[PDB]
Amino acid sequence: SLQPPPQQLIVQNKTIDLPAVYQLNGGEEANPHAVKVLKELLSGKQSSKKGMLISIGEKGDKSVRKYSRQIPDHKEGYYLSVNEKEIVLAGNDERGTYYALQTFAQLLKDGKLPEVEIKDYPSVRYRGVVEGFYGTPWSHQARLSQLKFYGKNKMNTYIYGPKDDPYHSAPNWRLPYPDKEAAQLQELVAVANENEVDFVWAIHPGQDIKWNKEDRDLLLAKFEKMYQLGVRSFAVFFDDISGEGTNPQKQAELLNYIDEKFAQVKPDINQLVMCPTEYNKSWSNPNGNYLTTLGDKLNPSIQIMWTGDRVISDITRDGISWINERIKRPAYIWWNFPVSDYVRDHLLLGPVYGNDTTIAKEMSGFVTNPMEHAESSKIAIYSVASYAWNPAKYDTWQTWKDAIRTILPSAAEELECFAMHNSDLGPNGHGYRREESMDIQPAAERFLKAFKEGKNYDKADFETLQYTFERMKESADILLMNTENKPLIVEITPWVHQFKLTAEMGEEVLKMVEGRNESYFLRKYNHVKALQQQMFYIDQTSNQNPYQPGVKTATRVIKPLIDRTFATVVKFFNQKFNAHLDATTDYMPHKMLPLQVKANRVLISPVEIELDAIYPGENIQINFRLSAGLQKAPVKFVRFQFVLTIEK
Ligand SMILES: CCNC1=N[C@@H]2[C@@H](O)[C@H](O)[C@@H](CO)O[C@@H]2S1
Ligand SMILES: [N+]
Repeated sequence: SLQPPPQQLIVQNKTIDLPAVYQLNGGEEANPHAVKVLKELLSGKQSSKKGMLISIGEKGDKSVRKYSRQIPDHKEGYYLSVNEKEIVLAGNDERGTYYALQTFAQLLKDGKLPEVEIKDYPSVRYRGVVEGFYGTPWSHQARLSQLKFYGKNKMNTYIYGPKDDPYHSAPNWRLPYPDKEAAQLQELVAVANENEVDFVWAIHPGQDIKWNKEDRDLLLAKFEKMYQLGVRSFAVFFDDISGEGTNPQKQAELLNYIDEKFAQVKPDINQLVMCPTEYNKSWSNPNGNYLTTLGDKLNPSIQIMWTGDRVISDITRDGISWINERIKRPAYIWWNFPVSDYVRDHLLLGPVYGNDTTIAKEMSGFVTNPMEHAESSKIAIYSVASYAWNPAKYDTWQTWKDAIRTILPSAAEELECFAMHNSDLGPNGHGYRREESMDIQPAAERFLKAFKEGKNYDKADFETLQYTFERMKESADILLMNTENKPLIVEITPWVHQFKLTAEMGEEVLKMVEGRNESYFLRKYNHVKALQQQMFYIDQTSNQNPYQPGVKTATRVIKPLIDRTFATVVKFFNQKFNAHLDATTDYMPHKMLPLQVKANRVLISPVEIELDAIYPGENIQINFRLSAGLQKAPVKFVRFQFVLTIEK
């Protein structure tokens, strides 16, 4: 499975061996980045004036003069040919030659190559990643990894703009990077250049920018410092701000100044990009002058970013026609998936889908805003690279599978199992959801429908669920121990623990449904209770961020089914045995609508609360915004949002 799939491919059902002895033609005149790749592939072999001809070069090179007609007349285009007599790797331009090589590397398997002819080129001009999320910025080693991933997948763009980098956003956007951070950035650029990726350095000055000379010069002085570190594409971001910095006329004037006094004055600047304050349709004023002012006043070479009809949305024909009419150019898409910075307790490891596959002509660029989990984001990133290169041939599920097998070949099926039950976002203020656990959803649905109704469930459905839980535990245990991609395993570990606990709880609950006798039922019930407590422990100790602390997994279908089945069987047991077992499904150590614990807060889900111990009280916040600082007073009982903060 070639990824991205090429525009045109003709395969002969013949394979040839990779020439053990070969004549290379054009090694001295082709893209050195492409030639490096080729010479690594041809490692172990040796060249001569004998052997298979291999021709590498860009249109215009002597090496590829016979193939000039077959080379696509497109930026980043290439012609690739393999037959018994010779190999051709001919780019329309230097980056095209590199992309030819990236396709060639995927064709090569077990020292053999298929007989193929390929004509290829991207449908979207700029394709890549914006590191543009709130939360812990990717680590240096993670970025190094990413840039290499992008080159392999023909993504040409890496926009650097972590909202939490103080030298990117306010107030320190004015300050040059300290020496250590500067030397790292410089290495990120060298690496990007070697992989044919434009490193795009963004700045985010809008929250405290003054529309005066001092700040304009400070901004240009910063761009200059970044240029000295080797940066050659630049962006100015005005997203998620208030106040003077939201002025569309001043924004355009600043971007035009940067364009005229800096971008068009240097010998070798490439992209100049801005993101607006009104960056999706819902946050745009139909009756306001913001987007029309930007569209009219911004110089036509400047790109304008857009997230769709909502902050989190997929791109539609009608959606993009709507933006393009106002900005008078094709939107450069900022796609908010798999970014999880507003559902920080979820991993979003599902396929990439939802974007119209017929609108390449209506976009200048397509970039994904990913999770703070860099390795985990590669599933979506690989799929986005495939989508933006050849949207006409984009295959959601095949590309997801390909990505997983690329990222974790040693445990691909186990990562598939984990990813397919870790795709949805749960309820959220952005209203964006993804499908999850689709395969078992019917069997789950019928089981619970019947079971809740004294109608007898299908045996095959009970077995499907059983099989699912078994497969979940195998996957969790194997992923935990996997050392092929240690950084990936580190990222997902807390969710993996939680996913295993979930599957164990599922199995125990199914044993309760079968329930041979009263004694056995009670043992399974007590085990479930202890498993609930364990999941609570994980949720309270892992991923304790300020915003959505903890660890949620398999939330759309599997956990609800388990929880509901549990409540149901406990109800039936209590009826049958005149008992009073507690049917509640989430462990809660405090007593009182469910209570919840978030960090050092104890809250009622929006009379009297009794904590498991005496704590120093911090304050209470009630909203029917009422508040009272508790001054460290010892508290166990509180009687009257409804949130209690304690020292913990
Ligand atoms: C032109 C779009 N700019 C945007 N800025 C914010 C980002 O930093 C967040 O990561 C994203 C998802 O929460 O939400 C918005 S979209
Ligand atoms: N060349």
